[PDB]
Amino acid sequence: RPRFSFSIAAREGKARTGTIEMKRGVIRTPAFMPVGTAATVKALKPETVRATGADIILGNTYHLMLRPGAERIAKLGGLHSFMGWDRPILTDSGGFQVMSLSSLTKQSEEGVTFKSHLDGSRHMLSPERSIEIQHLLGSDIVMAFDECTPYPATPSRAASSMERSMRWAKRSRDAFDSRKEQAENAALFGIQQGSVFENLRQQSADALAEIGFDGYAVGGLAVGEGQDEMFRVLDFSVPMLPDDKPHYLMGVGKPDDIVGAVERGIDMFDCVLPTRSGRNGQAFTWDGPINIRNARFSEDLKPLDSECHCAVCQKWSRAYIHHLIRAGEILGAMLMTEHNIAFYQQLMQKIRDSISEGRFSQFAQDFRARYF
Amino acid sequence: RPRFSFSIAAREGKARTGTIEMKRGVIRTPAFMPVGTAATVKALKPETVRATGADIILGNTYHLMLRPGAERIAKLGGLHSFMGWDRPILTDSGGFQVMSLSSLTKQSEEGVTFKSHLDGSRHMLSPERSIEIQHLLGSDIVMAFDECTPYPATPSRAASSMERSMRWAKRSRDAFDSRKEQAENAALFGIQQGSVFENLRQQSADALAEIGFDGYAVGGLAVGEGQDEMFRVLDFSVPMLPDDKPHYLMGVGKPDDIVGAVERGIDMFDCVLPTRSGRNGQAFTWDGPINIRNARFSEDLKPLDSECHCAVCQKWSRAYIHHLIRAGEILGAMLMTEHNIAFYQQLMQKIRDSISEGRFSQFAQDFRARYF
Ligand SMILES: NCc1c[nH]c2nc(N)[nH]c(=O)c12
Ligand SMILES: NCc1c[nH]c2nc(N)[nH]c(=O)c12
Ligand SMILES: [Zn+2]
Ligand SMILES: [Zn+2]
Repeated sequence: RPRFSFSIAAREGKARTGTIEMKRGVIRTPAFMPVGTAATVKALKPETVRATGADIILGNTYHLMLRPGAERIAKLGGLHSFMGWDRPILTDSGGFQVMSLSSLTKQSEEGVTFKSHLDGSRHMLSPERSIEIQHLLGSDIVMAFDECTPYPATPSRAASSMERSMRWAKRSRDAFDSRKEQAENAALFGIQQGSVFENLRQQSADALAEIGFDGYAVGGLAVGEGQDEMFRVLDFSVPMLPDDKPHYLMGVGKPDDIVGAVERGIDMFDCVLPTRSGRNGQAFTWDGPINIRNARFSEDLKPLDSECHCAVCQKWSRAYIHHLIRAGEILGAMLMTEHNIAFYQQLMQKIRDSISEGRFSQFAQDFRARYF
Repeated sequence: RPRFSFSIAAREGKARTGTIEMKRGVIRTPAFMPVGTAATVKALKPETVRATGADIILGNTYHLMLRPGAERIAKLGGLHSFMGWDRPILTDSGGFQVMSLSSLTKQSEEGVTFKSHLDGSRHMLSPERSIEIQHLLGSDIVMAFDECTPYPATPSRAASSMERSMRWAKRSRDAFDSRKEQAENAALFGIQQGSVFENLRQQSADALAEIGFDGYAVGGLAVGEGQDEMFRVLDFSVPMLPDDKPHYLMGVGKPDDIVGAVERGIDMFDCVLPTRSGRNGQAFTWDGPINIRNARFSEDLKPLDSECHCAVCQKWSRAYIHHLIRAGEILGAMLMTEHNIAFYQQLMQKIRDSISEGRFSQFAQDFRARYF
């Protein structure tokens, strides 16, 4: 396979379906990427993640650089070897997590300095260090280092942040290109910023296209603006990005959000919703999510979802999983997580098929009618 | 297969190897039974438990009667269906846990009354209720309800407890036999008591044989007397039990303890050591246990154990598992537990093979030399 090749096989309105070919494997789009926070997709062996249908997973740079550490992972052979996942891995730049998980952060045009939330160590993340860490991890899809804009944001602040992000996009591109091994085996995605302002989104899109990237992400959304507003911004923002490259909506994972985003041209997604929901006890079903801890499921012999083809729904009852979660058993988390990730992958598969068959619109309608 | 059939294929000194045939499957002896506390073997799917080589698992009656509840499990189809394990399951009588986990216990000749450690509910366990609960769970090997003797124990108290236990053994036998379905499909094991006193162990053994059981367990050991003393008691106690029936040493699981117990005629074992050790971070190896959290393993690329054939040692490094455990990741527990249970099963397999080949003595010697 090539270093990177995105091909669109079918379209319906703004929706697209196709594949991204990379050295470590093929990625079917629209794609949902399970999140592997600390070199592990919570409660699942990599083979199980693959069994659900995942083609690629996401790795958090912020978390990994803190522990076990980027250099350490490199010395151990890279992230793939370390965690046992041999297919593509997309790594975020770490910027977002730094501004929401660490403390005593010091921002400047050079980058950001912060103290770990684990202990009291300091770090100086920048476009160059972020790209370097992603190289050390052996990431397949590298994200440019940006400065995220909090919501709500004033035009002035959003412009300043977006402008700095574009300068950082150029620095990220050059850093990536200067490292022969990385430039020849990995791909680089740029991130569009600009908050909810159309003119800023346009300037960002133009700056990113001018530099040139393998893929373009829509950053700065799903940060508190609500679906209505998010959809409104996607309406004019996605068309601004190069049509022949993947469109990645970062941090978006609610089923309905995904369907709406695909309807607006998005090709890639990632979110902890699936996995985290395996904590409180939320299980996704085509009839909407259910909280398995609820007493009504204590003697329910049916599977989590009546149609789901995952191993969990083939072998265990809601009653059993209900018991497991209420008892705080690890198997409870393992089963809930496997089911939720499988559910998301089945959602993506139904989306890909409907688009390829020119019936995505009807699928979106039918999906919403039953899910709500 | 028959309801119950124990056959000894080979012997070496007091050691024996063979099989127990039951409706749900064949059990190779000496056997180690993973413990499924709350209807789950901590952090493992039943298929994974089977993959390690386990032929049978143990279920805790005390825990199950508290939650989800015996009657509820019965209504849901039995424990096997509930948790997804279709092979034999041995259930303890619950007596031991009641005297070590619950509170405000009230003991009498009728049974014991206690309050759950989960909430403040009350329960009245007795020989009849214990047998009934084990029936409701659908247990294959039912344990008689006894009164365990704390260590150390005076001759007088040990005799009184042993005497009450034998009266309870008779009540357990009659309860079991009165329930046609259970008597025709399950097996009943009696439990020898008597603390560390030879004369009491003899009286207990005689009383149990007089009543007649499918198997005989040596209870009251591994409660603080130390291996030396435990071995001394086993020396004279095991020979007192019927030679043609299985000998079960309850609550014994340290590798060396198992080897020594088999050398003294024990055929079955169970202990949480394997699973619990997957918490603190203790991994078993032929060179002795190691604490994976130790800094020396941070960049160790070797598997947990150099010879182990388990899936964990085939795919992940000590370095990775070290990271997982120190990060509190669920996958850490899953991998450590799978490895430890696999290790125990490999230990049992090496024991069975060496006995069948008349070289168990040499194996015990070689095992100890390297393990210590
Ligand atoms: N939903 C926004 C978001 C999630 N993760 C992100 N990571 C980066 N670098 N930038 C972003 O805007 C985001
Ligand atoms: N190691 C002693 C022991 C563990 N579990 C037990 N359960 C019962 N009923 N009796 C016992 O003596 C024991
Ligand atoms: Zn499912
Ligand atoms: Zn192993």
